[PDB]
Amino acid sequence: TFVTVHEFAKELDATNISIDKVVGAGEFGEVCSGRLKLPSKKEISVAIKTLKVGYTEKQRRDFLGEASIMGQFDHPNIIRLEGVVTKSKPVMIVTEYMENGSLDSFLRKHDAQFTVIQLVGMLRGIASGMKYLSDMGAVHRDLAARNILINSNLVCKVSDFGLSRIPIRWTSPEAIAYRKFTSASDVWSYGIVLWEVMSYGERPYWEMSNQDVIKAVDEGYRLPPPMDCPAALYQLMLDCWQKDRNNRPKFEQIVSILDKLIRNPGSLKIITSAPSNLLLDQ
Repeated sequence: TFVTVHEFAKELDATNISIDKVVGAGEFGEVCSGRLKLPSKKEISVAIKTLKVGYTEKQRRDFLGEASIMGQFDHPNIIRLEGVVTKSKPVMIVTEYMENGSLDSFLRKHDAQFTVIQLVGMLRGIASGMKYLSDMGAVHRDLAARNILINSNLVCKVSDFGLSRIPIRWTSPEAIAYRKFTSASDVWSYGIVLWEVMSYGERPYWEMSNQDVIKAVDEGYRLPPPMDCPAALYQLMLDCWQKDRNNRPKFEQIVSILDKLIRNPGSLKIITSAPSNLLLDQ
């Protein structure tokens, strides 16, 4: 059921917003954190983005457009849009606070420090959010660990709908070849996110030339199993990376696979064996 839009975004009163901390700069302006007083008088933490002074109309449209998309989704594993401020300036987008930031950066700080079941929980949350996205007929097109946010309790949530309706390393071969972007191309990207998570945030295909990423994956080469990677999870990656988009799992099937692994954690003890290089198929 995925479709200016105050159709999908609450106009917040700026008196209910307080800025506590500037994080840094963003594409469109400053990125900040703070508190929002809800109509019930409950106070919550929030992430706040502003549009730079002297913005062009293109900048305003693209800035608020990403909110119009996010606002269509109400799901525990998709970042919550609290609202926008458009009737006063700077224009603001207010979203759910996520203390631990981008998943890729967070995992790189904690290499090998979480349990396999903790990682599988993060991955299940991501799949659950993506399942709802696909139910609504949206294609994310930029699913990567850098666009997943993680909160104080390690709950992961899909963010960054700027490209949603080319990050070459996360993009399915058919999407690179002729821009065929579908939910199955998002499943490919999820497969890369799985590798990213199990790798504690290593970069997919490291710094291979982009032309070599395209060609190697076309020839059937794939990212190798991460160190200590459960066999079940490497198989899941390979299934996400099937050449034929029609043979990839659906997000609903991915959630069910991961729920089974959560239910039977001994499953995860079967590990793949043993040089940043690609493996042919396999």
